[PDB]
Amino acid sequence: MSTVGSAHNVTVLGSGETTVVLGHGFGTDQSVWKYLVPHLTDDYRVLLYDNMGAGTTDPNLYDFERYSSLEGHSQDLIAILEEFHVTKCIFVGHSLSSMVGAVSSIFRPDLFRKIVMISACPRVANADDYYGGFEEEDVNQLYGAMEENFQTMMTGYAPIVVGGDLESEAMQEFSRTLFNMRPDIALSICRMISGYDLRPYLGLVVIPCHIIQSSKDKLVPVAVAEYLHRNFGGKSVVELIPTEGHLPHLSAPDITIPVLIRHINQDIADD
Ligand SMILES: [Cl-]
Ligand SMILES: [Mg+2]
Repeated sequence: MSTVGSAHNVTVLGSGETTVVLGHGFGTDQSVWKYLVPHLTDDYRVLLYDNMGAGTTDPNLYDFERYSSLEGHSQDLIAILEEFHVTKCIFVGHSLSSMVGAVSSIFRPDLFRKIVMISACPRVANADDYYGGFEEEDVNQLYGAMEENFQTMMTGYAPIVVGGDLESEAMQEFSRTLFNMRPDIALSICRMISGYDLRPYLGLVVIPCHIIQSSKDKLVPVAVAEYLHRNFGGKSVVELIPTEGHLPHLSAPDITIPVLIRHINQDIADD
């Protein structure tokens, strides 16, 4: 029945007095969490949702101006949480959604208890005393090339995301979900992503943040995780996954899922 629920393909699993909210990153959808879910449903109510613009969502619902800013997705998340009666959730966000949840937690502290983030990135391009892994003008040229030849850029983007070797599970699956997006919509999201800068707002994120990422993510260098750990306003903790790629929860579940389970269940002590 819910308009908001069907628009983001919301799925509710398990049961419990605490709700775990699962968000996904660019190029994929809530199916990226298939390895984590069966380990949560016994102890938690689990809510999954798709970002607006994902290949699984209605392209007519993608407001290009409203989603030109990160705050537009934040409004969506808050609406989803309200619609399904979610308070003080454990938000587990992958990449983009993690920053969406971070911003949302500032607007609505009541909806969030803490955040577990995977491959989080407050800013893509490098700046002074901030290392994002990419020079700003290089990012701009890569975006421009993505406009001219979308197919070939997206074709090369998939191995970069999945990382390391090789033709694998995550490779074919991420490539599948990546090409289910409408080209102009995917271009819009990348423009927004490469455009935002959460660095001045990091001190305002005051709820506990669990910072998780792979030791070899081409999109997110280790320095980014260490930057978040230092600039977050409240409690924070960092754990690196000894693997390659941007989607460790899909590419290497055997070593990633146990880490996610721990940080979901464990609370950072005071000080
Ligand atoms: Cl992303
Ligand atoms: Mg739907």
